[PDB]
Amino acid sequence: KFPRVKNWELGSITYDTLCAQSQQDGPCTPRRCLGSLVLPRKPAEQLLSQARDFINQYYSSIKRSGSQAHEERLQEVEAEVASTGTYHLRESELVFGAKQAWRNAPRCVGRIQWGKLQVFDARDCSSAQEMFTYICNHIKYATNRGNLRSAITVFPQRAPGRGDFRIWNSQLVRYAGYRQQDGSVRGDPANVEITELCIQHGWTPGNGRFDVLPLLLQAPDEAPELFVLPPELVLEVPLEHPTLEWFAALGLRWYALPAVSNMLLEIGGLEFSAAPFSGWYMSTEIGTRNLCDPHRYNILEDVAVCMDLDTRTTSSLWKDKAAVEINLAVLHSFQLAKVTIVDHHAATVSFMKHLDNEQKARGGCPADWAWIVPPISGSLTPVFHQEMVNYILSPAFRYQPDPW
Amino acid sequence: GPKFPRVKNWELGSITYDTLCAQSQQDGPCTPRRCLGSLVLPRKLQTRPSPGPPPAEQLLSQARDFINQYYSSIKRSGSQAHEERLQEVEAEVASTGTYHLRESELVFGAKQAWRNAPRCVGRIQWGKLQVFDARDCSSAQEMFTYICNHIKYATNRGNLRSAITVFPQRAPGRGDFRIWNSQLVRYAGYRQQDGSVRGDPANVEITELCIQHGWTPGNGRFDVLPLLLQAPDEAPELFVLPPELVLEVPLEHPTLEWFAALGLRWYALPAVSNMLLEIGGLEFSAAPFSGWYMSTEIGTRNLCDPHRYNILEDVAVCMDLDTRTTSSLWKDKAAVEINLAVLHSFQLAKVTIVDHHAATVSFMKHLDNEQKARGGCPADWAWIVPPISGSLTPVFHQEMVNYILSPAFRYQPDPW
Ligand code: HEM
Ligand code: HEM
Ligand SMILES: N#Cc1ccc(CCNCc2ccc3ccc(N)nc3c2)cc1Cl
Ligand SMILES: N#Cc1ccc(CCNCc2ccc3ccc(N)nc3c2)cc1Cl
Ligand SMILES: C[C@H](O)[C@H](O)[C@H]1CNc2nc(N)[nH]c(=O)c2N1
Ligand SMILES: C[C@H](O)[C@H](O)[C@H]1CNc2nc(N)[nH]c(=O)c2N1
Ligand SMILES: [Cl-]
Ligand SMILES: [Cl-]
Ligand SMILES: [Zn+2]
Repeated sequence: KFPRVKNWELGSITYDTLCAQSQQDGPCTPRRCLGSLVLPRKPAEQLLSQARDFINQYYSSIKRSGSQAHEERLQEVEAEVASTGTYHLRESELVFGAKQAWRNAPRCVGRIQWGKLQVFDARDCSSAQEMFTYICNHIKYATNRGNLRSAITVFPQRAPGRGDFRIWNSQLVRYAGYRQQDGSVRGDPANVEITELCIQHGWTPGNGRFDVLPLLLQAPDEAPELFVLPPELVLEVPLEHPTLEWFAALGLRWYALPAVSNMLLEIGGLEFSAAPFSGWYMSTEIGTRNLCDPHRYNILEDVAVCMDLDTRTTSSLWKDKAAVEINLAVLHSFQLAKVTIVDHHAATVSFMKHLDNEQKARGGCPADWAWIVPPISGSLTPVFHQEMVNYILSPAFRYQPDPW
Repeated sequence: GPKFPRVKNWELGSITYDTLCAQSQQDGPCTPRRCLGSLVLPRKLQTRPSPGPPPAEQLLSQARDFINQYYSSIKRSGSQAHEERLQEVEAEVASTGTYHLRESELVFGAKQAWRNAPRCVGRIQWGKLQVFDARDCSSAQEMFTYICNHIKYATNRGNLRSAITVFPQRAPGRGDFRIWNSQLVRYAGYRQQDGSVRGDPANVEITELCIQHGWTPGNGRFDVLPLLLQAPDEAPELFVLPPELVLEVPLEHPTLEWFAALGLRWYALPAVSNMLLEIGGLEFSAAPFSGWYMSTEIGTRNLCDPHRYNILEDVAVCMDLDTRTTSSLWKDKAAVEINLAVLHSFQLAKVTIVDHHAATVSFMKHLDNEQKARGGCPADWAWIVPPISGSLTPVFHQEMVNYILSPAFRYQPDPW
């Protein structure tokens, strides 16, 4: 039947009725739960049914279901699909869809913000060069000298029997990973593949630890093109610690803008293979994951040794102590630099509020507990103690294969 | 490729397939439309105490399955002894509605239930379990003796030893053996005149029950509760554990000298007493078991949960942190020092304990052992990942597949 949803800190119970509006399958079955899997395993009226549902959402949202503006808009959509196998969205529909896709994203702890999203229509875009211009404009608007603003730029939708618009980079700002000869990696190991791809497309690589990568941009059925981001567009914060002077030394830095560019935005059955979006960072993404993950910069032992800790044994919690100072250095540095950032306590607190707003507005909120709970200090945050139901609502941000 | 769940580790980049989930005979809470893996007690993780016997062929099929598991585990699968055992069980169930386990079947079952528990990070140890057969027990008084014996053996003056005591199974038209308490050692929770709680809020209800059944209550933060033990069709009787049987560890910190003055302590033995042990369709409603603690259970959940002892702010204030802003990370700092104290104090007291790093590292090893042995390992990620320092442990980066195998430790309704 319905999921009874309990908060174990408060004893409060909700019932999620919004999940009944889900008509796309997640990975689980009654025989086995696969909720911890990062990625999924892998006519014209499926399209039509998806489109009417989106249009119905849209008019429900703006005061006017059943109105004949609703009825003829519906009628435009089948005429177009019946004739061409596809259709097109109006700008206001795209703006609404983009916001619903973020609202529906189970893994985002930042959805309290979901109605505040600058949407750039970049669907009149016929070249990699024009993509670059749009992206440069996205970054200038979003970065806003450190007062970050959420934004999405939407490039032309996929079309049958034509290649996709793609941004090859997973983010607009990424540090190069240089595979070294002897096993190791200089820079960000998460970016070895895209660094190599950049070099094979004629980029002159640096040899630093934090070299900003160029963008590879691809118009349909053309080779990707390389574009170096102008340094003045890419805001970076040098990392220092509020009390440990030696930390600043470490030569650590991170960029301001989390701008994800490899997800597919799906609205009413239409698919936008290139729709980069950005918000601002939660400090644990940088301080815990990007800098402390063993397969990332992996700096835990470095900091721990500078902190003069007992590396020899795990029960001294040297890892735990080191990680706390690194997260504090990230909070400190961003706040010093006047670059928007939110700590995981503030962030999960606002997500609890979002859940409550959502329960009231929709009768639920799809949420992926393993992603909502931060990577340090889990049970110290209120979301740890909150049961959640995970499901797929459309419009949706989806994963899609790397274009190479 | 393979039509089994593909399982990836994102630290190492390595891939496995779970074929063990194919032997799952029981549905979990999830459907293709909605994942409920974050619910603690979804009703598909709960049972119901039916006073009448199981429909004999539902019982028979579970029984046959377990007997096959047993003969497979001693590599006599298909043998004449195997086929004779099945026939014997079919006979027993036919004339009495139930059947009985041989001793070594009971031992195999108890270890398998542990081995199959998706929420236990301690499972590297699953082959080392002392099984106390107490299916002869016939009074609440005798349950007490069996429990004291268990506690003495398991505690072992701080050098802790995993053990389980198994009291008689559910029987057709006869009341259950039940332990009312949730653990053998629990601190009291006294609801206050002003609405707060002195002691452990987790235990308000069992405390009130002990009082109702005649216990004279104390009023400390760490009063050990009496046991409420229930023999078939008898009211629960009250038993007080002799204080010297209950090993406790006072908490101090290795460098923050004031920490000892908080007067915090915890008991050495985690002994869970309210779970149902299910083996081949047989139901052991009283089967308490114990291992030893992972330090985050004490340092993080029991002492720092807002609805538990909730000492975070207290410790943070002693540490002189900025508690009126989140971005100071005062909660994080306090939490580390409280875990350090738990680890340090147990270590000083020579009482077995394992930190969350060491625990999760051993669980990765357990996963690889089980990959080879059985083609998978049912694992509940949300419970396996520790409540602090999540991505700092190897298990965070390990995808897991969750499902119900039997023999199993299951939840059951409170006896009242
Ligand atoms: C405004 C501040 C925001 C914050 C603090 C925030 C926070 C987060 C965090 C911490 C994650 C987990 C990501 C990871 O661990 O890899 C996440 C995921 C996600 N976020 Fe947000 N976010 C923000 C804005 C946005 C915006 C503007 C969008 C889209 C318009 C968005 C869409 C998503 C999606 C689709 C995911 C899933 C990530 C994935 O599957 O890779 N977020 N968010
Ligand atoms: C040997 C040392 C052991 C360690 C370090 C250990 C560790 C843990 C931890 C940390 C949990 C999570 C509990 C929670 O967060 O509430 C757990 C759960 C569990 N353990 Fe183990 N454990 C050990 C031994 C055992 C033994 C001996 C048994 C039974 C024979 C067992 C059966 C279970 C079961 C069934 C759960 C699920 C908890 C639940 O569903 O409520 N464990 N263990
Ligand atoms: N394959 C794969 C894969 C798939 C997903 C991921 C997670 C990447 N998510 C990054 C992300 C996405 C959206 C965000 C929105 C806001 C924000 N502050 N950070 C985000 C960070 C990582 C990998 Cl390696
Ligand atoms: N309702 C409910 C509910 C359901 C489950 C739980 C979890 C209790 N888990 C306790 C436990 C069980 C076995 C253990 C084995 C070893 C160990 N160190 N700790 C354990 C701790 C708590 C509640 Cl309140
Ligand atoms: C295996 C596991 O599901 C995987 O590492 C997930 C867990 N939770 C996460 N949570 C966030 N926010 N980001 C992540 O990348 C992950 N990774
Ligand atoms: C709501 C959520 O399921 C609940 O807080 C869970 C999360 N993970 C857990 N993990 C462990 N080991 N123990 C727990 O009690 C819980 N509680
Ligand atoms: Cl926020
Ligand atoms: Cl262990
Ligand atoms: Zn699931």
